[PDB]
Amino acid sequence: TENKRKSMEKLSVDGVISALAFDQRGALKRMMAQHQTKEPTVEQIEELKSLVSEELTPFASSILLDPEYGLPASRVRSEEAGLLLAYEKTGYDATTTSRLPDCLDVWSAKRIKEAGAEAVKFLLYYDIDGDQDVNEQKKAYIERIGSECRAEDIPFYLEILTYDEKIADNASPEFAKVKAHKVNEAMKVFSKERFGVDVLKVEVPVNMKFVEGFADGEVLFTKEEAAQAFRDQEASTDLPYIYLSAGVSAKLFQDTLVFAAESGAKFNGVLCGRATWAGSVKVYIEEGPQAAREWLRTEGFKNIDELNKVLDKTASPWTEKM
Repeated sequence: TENKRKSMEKLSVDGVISALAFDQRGALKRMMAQHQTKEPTVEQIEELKSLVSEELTPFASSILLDPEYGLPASRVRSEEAGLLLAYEKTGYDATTTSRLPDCLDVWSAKRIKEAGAEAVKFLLYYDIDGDQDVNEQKKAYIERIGSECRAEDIPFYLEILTYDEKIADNASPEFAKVKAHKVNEAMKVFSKERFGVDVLKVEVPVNMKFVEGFADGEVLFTKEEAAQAFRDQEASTDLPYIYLSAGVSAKLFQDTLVFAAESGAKFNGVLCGRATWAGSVKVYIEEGPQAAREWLRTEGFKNIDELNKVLDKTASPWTEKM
C-alpha cells in the first residue's frame, strides 16, 4: 500500500483532494450543442479539455480526464497536478431501468496506468432498492475492478451516482425525498473490504434546492434535517470520500461545503467540474480558443481560487483515515 499511498499523495495537497473534474463526454457535447448548429467535433472536444487542463491545473491537486477525448489534455497538465482517468463508458441506456456498468472496451487498469494515471476512476449507477439480481451483477463488476487496481497498485476511485428505478428525473422533489437513503446506503455497501475502494466519490446526500433558506420553490427539508443527512453520510463509511459537484453552480457548491462542514461531515476534498469551467463552453464555441483561454485565466481562475479558499476551511485530511 506504499505505492497506493504515494499515488494518493500525488492526487492531493496536504491530504486534501482539490481536484478538477473534466471527464464529461455526453454532458459536454450537449452543452456545446446549445451554441452552434454543427455537431461538436472531436477536435473541438479535445481542444477545450486541453485549454482547461493547461490553464487551471496549476490551481488543482489533480485532474480527472476521460481516455476517449482527454489524453491530449492529460499531457498538458501542470507539473504538480496528478492525473485520474475514467474507466466506464459514458452515460446509460435510459430505455432500461438497470443501468448496468461497462468498462471502455480497449481499456484495462494496466493500460490506464500506462497512460500516466495515478488513479483509476469508475462511475457506477446504483439504486439500493432496485432489482437484487441487477445489484448482484453490479457488485461482482466492482469486485473485478477493485482487484485489477490492487494488482496494478493504483488507487481505485469509485464514483457512485444514485437513482431510483421508479423515478425518471433525479432533479424532482420525489427523488429529493429519498436521496439521502440512496446515497448513504450505497456507501455502506461499497465500503466493504471486498470492493477494494480507496476513495469514494459521492453526491451530497441532500438536494439543497429543496432546503429552507436555499429553496426558491417548495421546501421539503429544514436545515436541521439537511444537517443530519450529512452526519448520517459521515457515519456511512470509514473510507476517504470526496464530493462531486454535478451540475450545480460554483456558488451553490461552495455554500454546500460550508454547510457540510458546519453539519459535521469530514469530507476529504472534491472533484469539481462544471461549476468551475462551464462558462468557458459558450465562449469557446462562439469566439474560439484564444477567447476561451482568456476566460479561463480570469473568470475560470476566480472560480477555482474561490473554491480552494473554501476547501482550506472546510475539508479534512484523508491522512486521518488510513
